[PDB]
Amino acid sequence: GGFNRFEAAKLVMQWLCNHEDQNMQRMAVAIISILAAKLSTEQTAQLGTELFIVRQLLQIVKQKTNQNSVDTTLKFTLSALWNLTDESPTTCRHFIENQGLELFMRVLESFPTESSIQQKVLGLLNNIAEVQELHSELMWKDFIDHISSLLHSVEVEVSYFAAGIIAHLISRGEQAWTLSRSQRNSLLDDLHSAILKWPTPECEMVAYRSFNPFFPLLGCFTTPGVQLWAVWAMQHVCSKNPSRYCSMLIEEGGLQHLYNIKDHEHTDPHVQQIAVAILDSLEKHI
Amino acid sequence: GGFNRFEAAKLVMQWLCNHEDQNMQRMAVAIISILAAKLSTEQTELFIVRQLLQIVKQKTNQNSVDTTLKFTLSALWNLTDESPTTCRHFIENQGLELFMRVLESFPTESSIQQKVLGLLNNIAEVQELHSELMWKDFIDHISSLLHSVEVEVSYFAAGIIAHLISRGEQAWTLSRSQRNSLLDDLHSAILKWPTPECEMVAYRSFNPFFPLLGCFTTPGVQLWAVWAMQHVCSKNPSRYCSMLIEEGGLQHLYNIKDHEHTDPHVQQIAVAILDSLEKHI
Repeated sequence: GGFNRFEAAKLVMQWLCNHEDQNMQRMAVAIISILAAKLSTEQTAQLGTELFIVRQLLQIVKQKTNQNSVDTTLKFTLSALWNLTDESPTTCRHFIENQGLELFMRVLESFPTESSIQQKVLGLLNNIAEVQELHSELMWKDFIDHISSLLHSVEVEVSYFAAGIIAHLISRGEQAWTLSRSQRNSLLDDLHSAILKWPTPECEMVAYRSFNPFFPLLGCFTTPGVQLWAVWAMQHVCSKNPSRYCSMLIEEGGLQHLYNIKDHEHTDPHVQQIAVAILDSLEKHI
Repeated sequence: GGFNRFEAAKLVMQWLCNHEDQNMQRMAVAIISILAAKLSTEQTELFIVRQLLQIVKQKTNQNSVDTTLKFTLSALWNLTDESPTTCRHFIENQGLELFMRVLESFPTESSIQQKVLGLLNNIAEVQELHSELMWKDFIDHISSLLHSVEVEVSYFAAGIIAHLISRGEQAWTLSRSQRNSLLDDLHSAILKWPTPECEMVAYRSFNPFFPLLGCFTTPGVQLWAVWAMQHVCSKNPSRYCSMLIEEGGLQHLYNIKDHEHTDPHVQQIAVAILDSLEKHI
């Protein structure tokens, strides 16, 4: 026997990241980014665990945050972290276990004017928010206050992700809300208010591999804010790229969840309007 | 969720190809040339091709023959290998005009000319882009490069001419008199070539050569194809002899050897390859 199939890649990766020549660090981040973007969600989870890529990227985020840099390396480091945590609870837990949450609050606090950095940070945290085992770790009052403030950002590609975090946290019910119930109730109201003011974004703000994490949100009839965010999200990606997303919605079972909303008697009007809109475009997908 | 993976990949490539740090740009373009050569073909990137063409343009505007330009031309050369779609994308983005401008700017840089002609040899292989190569200035420039005393330059100019001539006389829409001169010059020029010191090229497949092998009425075309087979078979026998055989090269070469009125120089080289393929026991 000898050491495992991944140790060579692991020690080259580390040599690149810690090199005096900053071009080697740019190399590693470019490599990680392109593999995060071409490989499948299970290869990236495998490789992410074996090379400890979450820990490696988080230490570049820290260095960049200490230097108050905001360069292209930091942007691709964060978008890699975002893409690796996509549909990957094991990667989301590596982030939490490496002080990712404290570090990302540092990032949001140090760069409050850099909306594309905030987008990448809140998109990652939106993925943590989808993992129920990780819900305890996000109930940190400083974090809820900060993202409750980002919820009212005028940039939709920032507030969209703040709203996603809030929507998932509220959707687990008071049983799991460890702060005051009044803040959760008022967050729920702000969630619903904020979403109704959103312009149609010009670009796609986000890409999804699966609609699964949205389906528990669609059944939350006693928290319309949570439902509204889910159906607004679906409406946004489906309307912007129906080839990829409409077929994905149907195949994963979206139709029962949408008809359940339409048919449900007492339904928030805004939730109902967007649901039937999604249903009717899905219907022309004959 | 995450960011659009296709757009992330392009943004990374844009960041490294166009980077202000020139050591980083040179590295990126070096890595892209290696990966294009080692990955499998097609499954297309046309975005990289536009980025690389931009760098060629800049290096021509600044009139600098440097390693970055050579790596960049190597990258395009390797991206067009057996990739008709990438070739077409090259044509559609003014590539023929930009390369003419490189040939005219660096008429003494053989390193540059080889990489340029290597890529154009790849377009010449694509029957559907043939009419894109019937350009008088272009055929005029490479027809004189056919006679360069550097075989790593003339070898690829010969290949362009061989493929274009192979398509027959109706397909040739420039002056028929030139085509006729080119026919004789192709055969005459090849007989003068010394043995190259190094491998000039790598091939994933012999398939583009097989049509040339049956051009008995245009023996310069056949002579280019067999001289090329002989060259890579002799330098890299472990790769090319086995590839020739497995793709049916003994049949194509015996058809030449057993053809009655074969140009003697074509016959000479076909039997050498045939013998060398067979000592490859």
